[PDB]
Amino acid sequence: PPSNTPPVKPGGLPLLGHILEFGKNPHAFLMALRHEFGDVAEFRMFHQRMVLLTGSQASEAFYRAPDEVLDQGPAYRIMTPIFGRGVVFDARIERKNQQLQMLMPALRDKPMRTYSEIIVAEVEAMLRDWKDAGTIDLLELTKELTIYTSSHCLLGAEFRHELNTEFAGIYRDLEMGIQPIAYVFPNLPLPVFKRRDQARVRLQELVTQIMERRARSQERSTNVFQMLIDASYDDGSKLTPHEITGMLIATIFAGHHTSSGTTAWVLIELLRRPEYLRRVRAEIDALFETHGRVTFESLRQMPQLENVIKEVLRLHPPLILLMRKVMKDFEVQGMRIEAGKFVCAAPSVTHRIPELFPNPELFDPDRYTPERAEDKDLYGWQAFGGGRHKCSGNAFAMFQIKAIVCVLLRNYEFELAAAPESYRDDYRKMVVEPASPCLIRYRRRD
Ligand code: HEM
Repeated sequence: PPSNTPPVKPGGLPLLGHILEFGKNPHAFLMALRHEFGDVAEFRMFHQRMVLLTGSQASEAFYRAPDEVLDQGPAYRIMTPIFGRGVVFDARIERKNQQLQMLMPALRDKPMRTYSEIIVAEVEAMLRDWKDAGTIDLLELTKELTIYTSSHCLLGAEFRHELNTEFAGIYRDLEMGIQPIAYVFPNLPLPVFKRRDQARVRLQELVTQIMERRARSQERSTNVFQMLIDASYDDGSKLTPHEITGMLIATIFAGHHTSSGTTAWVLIELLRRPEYLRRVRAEIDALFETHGRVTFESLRQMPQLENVIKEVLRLHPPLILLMRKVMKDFEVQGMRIEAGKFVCAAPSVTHRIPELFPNPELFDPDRYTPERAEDKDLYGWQAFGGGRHKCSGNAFAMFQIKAIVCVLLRNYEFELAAAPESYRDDYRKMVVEPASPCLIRYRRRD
């Protein structure tokens, strides 16, 4: 007599499964799915069967699964042309995991103090252009700021200066090549696709030249690029330009809209909540009488602003569907999920479970005080996912976001240009961010 399996939601369309109801609003869909069917709930995108894993226990089984059980490969087939064949998430488990392990130390610890200064510098620089007052699209601001700081830190000064223009064009041409038909199709050829391919080729060209020029010279800059040059596999072999190029692109895509979206939300949430705006300004102003400048050591200790970021990430996790292929029958909360099926964690859903986050719809940074529960379940809060494939860039992200917010708020008053309740997540975007017309006003402080 066969074994307990997850409940399946009624079918919808025979060609399409539930994808149309899903695509309408993905957060609503997944919220409804869990509400009706619980922690482990099956639906079907097209032919494929997805099982939504929400709550502490189901989340745990997801993040703690071996790579042999849950494969993250097929999430990113859309990206494989951008990243490169046989490059991270297109490589074989062992080679993949070494490449990821090369990134980890490039994004924490030793280079973090340099990264801080670069980020602060870049924001200071952009602010000098600014009029005494005006009206900006906040999401355009944070997207610029994040790509300038990202690229300076991950790629190096060359890409901010000499290769500024060219890289800009390359990035959008790579960006544009993220079409959903690419994921759906094994397919690759189209007009926008050769533009995507030409851009990858040009970037690898530019990476190769810079390896050689840095080597011809003796400059030893601090960026992920440099550290990937200086890295090696366990057998002593080196990364190729193909591999360095893919790994750097993956890192920039990983961090760009995620950061920029989160930064935008931190400002919006503060701007519609004066009590927290006051707490954060107080902290920032205190920093400046304590350090006199934004410093790596000062960024490490900003509890009020950390806690705001954490709560913004609870209520606005920029990645809302983390997908895996099941490669081996595995069992979650006494139900069996067969190989061939897919399985996905849903931050935006699990973050809104009352038993984990009392009064889930309320914005409350004080959830994360030592008195109150933050990590106490390490698979509740999961904006950076979890387990072996937790965000590498989470420390980088936190410093970047803190740095940007300090400098902006220290120098500039802001206010929303539209009704507070009108700023909403656009759940239709591949990386969830605030809805695109997102106007804000500014005025030099004092
Ligand atoms: C600021 C908000 C950020 C959020 C919410 C975020 C969230 C995530 C999540 C949820 C994953 C795991 C996806 C999965 O398990 O399927 C992930 C992976 C990753 N993130 Fe981020 N990220 C952010 C910023 C960044 C930044 C700034 C970088 C790099 C500069 C970065 C680099 C990465 C990398 C390399 C991975 C892959 C980890 C692996 O699979 O081993 N992230 N991120």
